[PDB]
Amino acid sequence: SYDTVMDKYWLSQYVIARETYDWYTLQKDYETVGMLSSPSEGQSYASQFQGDKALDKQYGSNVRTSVTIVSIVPNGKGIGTVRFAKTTKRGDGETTHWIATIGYQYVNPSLMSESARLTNPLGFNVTSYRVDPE
Amino acid sequence: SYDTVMDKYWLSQYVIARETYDWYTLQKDYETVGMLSSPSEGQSYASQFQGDKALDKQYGSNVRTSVTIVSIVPNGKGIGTVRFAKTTKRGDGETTHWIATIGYQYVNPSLMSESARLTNPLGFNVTSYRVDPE
Repeated sequence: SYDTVMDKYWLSQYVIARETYDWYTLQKDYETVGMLSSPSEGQSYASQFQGDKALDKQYGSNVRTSVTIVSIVPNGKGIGTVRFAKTTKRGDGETTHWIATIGYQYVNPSLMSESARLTNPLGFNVTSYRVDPE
Repeated sequence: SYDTVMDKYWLSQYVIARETYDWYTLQKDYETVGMLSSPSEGQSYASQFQGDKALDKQYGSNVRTSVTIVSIVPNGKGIGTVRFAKTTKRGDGETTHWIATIGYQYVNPSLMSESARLTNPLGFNVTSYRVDPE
């Protein structure tokens, strides 16, 4: 269905933004994840760029981790599975495989601003995020 | 309508990708514009990163131009008007205002790959692009 393609699109945008580490894309991705998730998930995600051992502090412009969406399975019940590959470099770097289990819902778009709808037109909102090894 | 919000989203993604100059976002934006437009518009856009006087050659990591979508007016007849502000820095830099008139259509999504649909789920395709001063 039409809805299924649309879910895969948002699930993909979400994973790519959350799983990517790139100094020059950092604030935009951090902001994408922020607008795309509930407060509870937002803080949880934010925790890694918080404190002193923050990733940006550690890595800076030296490390880069690119994401490759391999497959996405929406389940039509608010849960989505996303298989993807992570590639980290400072050579070919190290490529690792993972599965993100995502809890998501669409929140009434008419309750946001028009400008906010320019980035999240359908009110896509992530309620829970889980990443596991293969 | 639902369709109107969806058009504004793609029009916004398009302008932001086409009007932005950022060395570390260059290839991704160049690729976004590419998948989002017809061959004729794609080449036309590509012409500025082509040749020897190419922007990336000139600017490199020194210049940066950020985009601010101010308003978008879809017309329900394949044309969209996008007012936006351009901000260029190397200070506060120089901010200039513009209007992009966009010709666009949605092309049958079922004729693309699943992976291609992860970035252009509805087959949004730009047929003509025009930018004018205020």
